[PDB]
Amino acid sequence: EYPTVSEIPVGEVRLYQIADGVWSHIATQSFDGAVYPSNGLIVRDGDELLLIDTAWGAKNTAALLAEIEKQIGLPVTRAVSTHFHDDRVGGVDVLRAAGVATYASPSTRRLAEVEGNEIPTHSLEGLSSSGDAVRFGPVELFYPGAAHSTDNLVVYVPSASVLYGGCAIYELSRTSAGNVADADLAEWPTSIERIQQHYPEAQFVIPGHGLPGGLDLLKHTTNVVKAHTNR
Ligand SMILES: C[C@H](CS)C(=O)Nc1cccc(-c2nn[nH]n2)c1
Ligand SMILES: [Zn+2]
Ligand SMILES: [Zn+2]
Repeated sequence: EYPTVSEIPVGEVRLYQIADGVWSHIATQSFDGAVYPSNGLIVRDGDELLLIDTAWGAKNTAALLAEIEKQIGLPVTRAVSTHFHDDRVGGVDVLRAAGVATYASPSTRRLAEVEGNEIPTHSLEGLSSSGDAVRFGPVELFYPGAAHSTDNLVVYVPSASVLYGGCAIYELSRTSAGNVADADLAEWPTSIERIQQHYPEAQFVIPGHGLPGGLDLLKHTTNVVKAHTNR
């Protein structure tokens, strides 16, 4: 079964096989007095692994690398962070120290700088305007426009029809807004339709926090954002 928050002590990471050569990584971390689960992606890139997002902190991210080595045994050589928050860049310094080349859009890297979070080393060019998409090894990176954050990217794995929505996408059982401190509640439903229009063939949809689902997560997320807009 997909691991839930009460099953993962903070400091431990679980790996979950989604398809051949595609895994999600699941960690847990405290935020303002409660502990939450968090998802990331791992994609086989030939003889190497491409990591999508840290495990939300340095200690969790070290546990992630240890779990990858134990269970998969290929090197993580590249990583992309999908937004500037700590569940996506927190641990980038651990990755860099372990030899991982770290990437994020230029908007993400500057927003990370400002918030005092860790900063990916390399900039992803070609994602500066909503609707833009670029190839990055075995994945496509898509900028859907502002949503959970103004700099949020989603990640598509064509080999497997896996759509990684990151924190722009809510899981089914979440019916209220999470951290919207940095969100653009007006644009958000528009960006979701863009995702829907760019990846209608998506088979698995992974939110930034919680249980994977289908393209139904897109509709559901839009409802939650709008419910919260006239609450
Ligand atoms: C740092 C990380 C960036 S998305 C984060 O805020 N995760 C996160 C995840 C799930 C819920 C909440 C939340 N906030 N208020 N009620 N629930 C926050
Ligand atoms: Zn976030
Ligand atoms: Zn998040």
